[PDB]
Amino acid sequence: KLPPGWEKAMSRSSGRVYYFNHITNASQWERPSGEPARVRCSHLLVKHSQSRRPSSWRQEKITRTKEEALELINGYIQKIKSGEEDFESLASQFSDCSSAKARGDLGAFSRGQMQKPFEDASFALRTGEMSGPVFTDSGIHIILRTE
Ligand SMILES: CC(=O)c1cc[nH]n1
Ligand SMILES: CC(=O)c1cc[nH]n1
Ligand SMILES: CC(=O)c1cc[nH]n1
Ligand SMILES: CC(=O)c1cc[nH]n1
Repeated sequence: KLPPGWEKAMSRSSGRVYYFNHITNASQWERPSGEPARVRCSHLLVKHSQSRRPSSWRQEKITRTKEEALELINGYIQKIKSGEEDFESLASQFSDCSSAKARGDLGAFSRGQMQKPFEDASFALRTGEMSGPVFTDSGIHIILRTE
């Protein structure tokens, strides 16, 4: 029917169908468009107190809770989707991963190299698509597939 991971869902507030991807946590009103050995992705990471390494170039000690990190991620998604900001601009300014200095680019990778949730979300994205929140041992990510 739909591309991998995508399902129809019902909007509580509106009563209209929407589309949800349980691999990427993407959601959208529009029916999705239309696997490679490698993908290239950029990401924005928000760390929290339980991150594998709760420290970053932004903050020597990261003290926010997981719930606070998810709210930050949700806010960044809203700003990107509204057109207020672009993905890589927010990654350069606010990502807790050292890749922030390269607009969040992680380069190209195959299956079997990244943390599995990150990998699975990345390979279910099409070029130009963004994930919803992706949870790993590093923290909470949003992912942009660039190639
Ligand atoms: C160990 C734990 O609760 C957690 C939640 C996210 N990352 N780690
Ligand atoms: C799973 C996780 O990190 C989280 C934080 C808030 N809700 N869920
Ligand atoms: C460039 C950018 O912000 C974006 C978000 C989704 N796809 N691209
Ligand atoms: C393995 C690695 O560096 C990774 C996984 C998700 N993000 N970064």
